[PDB]
Amino acid sequence: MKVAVLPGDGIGPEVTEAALKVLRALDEAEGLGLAYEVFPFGGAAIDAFGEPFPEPTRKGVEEAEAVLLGSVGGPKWGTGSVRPEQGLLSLRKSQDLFANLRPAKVFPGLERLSPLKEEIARGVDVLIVRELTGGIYFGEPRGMSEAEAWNTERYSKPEVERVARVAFEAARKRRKHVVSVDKANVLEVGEFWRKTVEEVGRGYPDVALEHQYVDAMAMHLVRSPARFDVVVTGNIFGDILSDLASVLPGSLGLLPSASLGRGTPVFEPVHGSAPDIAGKGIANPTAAILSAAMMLEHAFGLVELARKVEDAVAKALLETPPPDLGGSAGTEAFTATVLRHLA
Amino acid sequence: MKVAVLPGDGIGPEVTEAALKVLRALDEAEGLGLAYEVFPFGGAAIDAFGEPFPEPTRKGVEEAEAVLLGSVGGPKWGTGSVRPEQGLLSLRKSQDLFANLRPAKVFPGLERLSPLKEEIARGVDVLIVRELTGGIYFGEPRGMSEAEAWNTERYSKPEVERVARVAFEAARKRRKHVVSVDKANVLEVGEFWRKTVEEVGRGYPDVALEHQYVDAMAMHLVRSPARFDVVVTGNIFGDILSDLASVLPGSLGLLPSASLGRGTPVFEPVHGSAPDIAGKGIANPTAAILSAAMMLEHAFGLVELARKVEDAVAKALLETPPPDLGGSAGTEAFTATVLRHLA
Repeated sequence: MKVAVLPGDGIGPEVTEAALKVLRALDEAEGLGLAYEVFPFGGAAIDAFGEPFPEPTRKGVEEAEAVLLGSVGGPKWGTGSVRPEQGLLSLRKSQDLFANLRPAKVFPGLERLSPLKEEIARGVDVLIVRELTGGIYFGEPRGMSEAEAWNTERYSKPEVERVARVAFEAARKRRKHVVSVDKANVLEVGEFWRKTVEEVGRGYPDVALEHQYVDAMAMHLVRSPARFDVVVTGNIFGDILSDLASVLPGSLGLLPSASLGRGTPVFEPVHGSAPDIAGKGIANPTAAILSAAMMLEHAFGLVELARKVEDAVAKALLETPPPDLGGSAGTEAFTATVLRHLA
Repeated sequence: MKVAVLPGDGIGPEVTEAALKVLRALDEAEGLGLAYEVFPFGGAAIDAFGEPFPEPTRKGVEEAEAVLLGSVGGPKWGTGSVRPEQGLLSLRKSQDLFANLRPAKVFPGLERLSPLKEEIARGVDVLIVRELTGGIYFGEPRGMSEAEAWNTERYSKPEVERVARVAFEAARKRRKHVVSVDKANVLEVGEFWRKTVEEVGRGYPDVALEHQYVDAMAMHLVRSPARFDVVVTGNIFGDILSDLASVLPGSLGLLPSASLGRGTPVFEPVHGSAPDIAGKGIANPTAAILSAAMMLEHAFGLVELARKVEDAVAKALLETPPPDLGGSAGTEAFTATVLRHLA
């Protein structure tokens, strides 16, 4: 289990270490053969090397089986050419990560934080898989003039095929149900997407496949989000649907995410670097611990342990809620109870 | 007040008449000079004339100042070339209706029907204005092959200008706040849309204008929908955002809609024809009465009376809820109390 750790800026070092404390505990208990090394990334890298993704780090992520990312960014680098964020872009490109996984889960007992009535928020555990490299965001031709502007939603068979496969594989480890979202009833691209996913699906007889229009899906995620498992769609649709789903739990700080592709996969919390809270303790490590769980599941296929970590933090959230959840548990405090439920 | 009434199929004649009872009551009380004529439309027209939008009806809507539409469709015409729905298409095209208005309002006391927690559902009263004729749905070039498929999101200055103006005019009659939604941070079309609406806005100093990304807007409509008034966006974004907003009240049957443009405006309930309920009474006329209110407001500028009708049905909903709201008030019963609060 060769893991490249990139703590990053602000609260990154603190939350990342909390994840490591959980990973080390599991390693003792199960002998996972964990081997990790921490590398400079983000603003810290700019300040120490001049660039956000220095040579030693690039080589380090390339030699690893997975990447545990902290957080990047800060007002100190809101000026200049070299921005901490280009580091994310370079990391993603260097490994050809083409799929973005964003889970939205309403942990039992925490239905009160959801914008939805508790009856409907209960049981939500959906995973949005978004195509990251193609679509209208990168399509040609594109342009603008005084009189008009245009952008192209384009997709080739291979692009749809690969993202679809990660959705199916992801589904096998969950509740084996996938819903591909398109706009097949009006757009050629939609029809193309649908028929391609229907074809790819033939090789996964153990997983159920359903199709939905993006407009209907927007309604479903608000009326009955609990009925879904894995959702796969294009770049722009995945962007919109990911954000919509992200508000379901009622606290962005609890969200982890992952980017899968041809190279080393990346796991990272969704929240920002929160530099004014750095070093005080208090930072909520939930998202980073949940990213570690995502790593165990997607990078190593250790689904059972990932679920073990998940239940652990679920209990911890009710038991010693972090400040951001109206509680007073500090970073170490919260992690301690997670560890206690991991025994 | 020359109104063309097109009752349509199923429950259309019943709900439409209920709206007429409200309009006639106001006419007596305020002397609006109401003059309406009913024409054949939809399946009834196919059965009586062979087409859903017969000559006498086309001439009738052309001579009128507004159209009150009932409902169209039914299993009897799910076969054949001539479908009741092409009638909607022809109507819309004949009058060059380029903007679709879809309100989502959570009537006080009915927060319990919303999928959202009552604290957040309370006070929702948003109007989505969607561009209907352009965008990716009709953009060129478009196509599909064995290897790829493409569709173009294209917009010319005039298209953005007209839809934007209806949003501003609509806003003046409400809370004078407009939020234009785009994808300006990634797409040329988004940037073009934004700069065009910012320019058009200069001629409406009395209305506040704000801009939002579609992905952020999806979150806002679920986390804090009560903070919006008028929302204007492109075809596809408006489609998605209209449906998302439509689930906010928790009952599609209460929703009215309107299509504005160069010709005679169309007002119609969002719900279907519900043919198995036809003639029994029981049909909820709320959406049709609210369409009549939309007519008063948008076609005749009688904002004060529209609000008067709105408050009337709001009270009626709490007082004698229709069956679809767990009550037992039939069509005539519900209308009677609406009329009583209109005095």
